[PDB]
Amino acid sequence: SHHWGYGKHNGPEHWHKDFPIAKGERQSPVDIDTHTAKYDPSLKPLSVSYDQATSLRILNNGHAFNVEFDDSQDKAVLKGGPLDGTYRLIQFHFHWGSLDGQGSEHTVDKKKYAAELHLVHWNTKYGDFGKAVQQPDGLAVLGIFLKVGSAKPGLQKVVDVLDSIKTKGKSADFTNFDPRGLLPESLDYWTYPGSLTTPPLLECVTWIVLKEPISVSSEQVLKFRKLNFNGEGEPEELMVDNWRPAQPLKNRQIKASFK
Ligand SMILES: CC(=O)/C(=C/c1cccs1)C(=O)Nc1ccc(S(N)(=O)=O)cc1
Ligand SMILES: [Cl-]
Ligand SMILES: [Zn+2]
Repeated sequence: SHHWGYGKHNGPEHWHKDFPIAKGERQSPVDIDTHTAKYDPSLKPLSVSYDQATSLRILNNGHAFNVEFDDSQDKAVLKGGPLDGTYRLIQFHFHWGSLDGQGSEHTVDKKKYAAELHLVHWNTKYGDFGKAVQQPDGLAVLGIFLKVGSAKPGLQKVVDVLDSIKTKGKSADFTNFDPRGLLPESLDYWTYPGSLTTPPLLECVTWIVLKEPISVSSEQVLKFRKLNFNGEGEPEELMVDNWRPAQPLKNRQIKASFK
């Protein structure tokens, strides 16, 4: 079994030894250079259809926390933009920092945000998530930057349950959560082909990164930083800086949905 994490001893600089694809041709995240991303008129409109989303549970997995959805039917889907066909929402999670000047995985002209939200979707033509991650177009991850300012009211139900999943392996019931409350006003985005940003680092993701960040309060992100990487009863290791740094772009072009 693997023992990867975000520390000096097991952090992103080490991952390549158990996961050689870490040094691959389409790794994530990347720096988005706004002055070399080109507007693409071929991109179709982005369609976020979360009206029927059914959240079930929230889990501390020792790396982040996942809010899990019922993906047994097309209840919450992402379509359009660069995507062919229908991608089903399975979970969302965040990456965040020890301080407000770091935490995001993607950067914008080398700017790091306080955190980044990932809404993870799988291509329904592959029938299940485990099959989809074996395909170069298997997943679509919608990435949203968080900056510290005004509170995000639609985030507070997540903040308030974190006390109940402090340590690795803890879960709580988390029904009737509406992920539409986490979106910014604008769906303007950048898109590029990439990877999972954690082991197993599979090159199966179409990244869609929204240009407009959402604002959350200092108090909201301080509550993320009280989570633990460790299990119950173990020495406390605060769950902070669970982000992978920007990886080489190599032979890829980032496309913008907007002028
Ligand atoms: C157990 C579990 O949670 C997962 C299992 C998998 C099993 C096989 C491939 S993944 C999973 O979904 N991993 C994941 C999802 C999104 C991102 S990211 N930061 O690129 O959005 C990173 C990791
Ligand atoms: Cl900004
Ligand atoms: Zn992620």
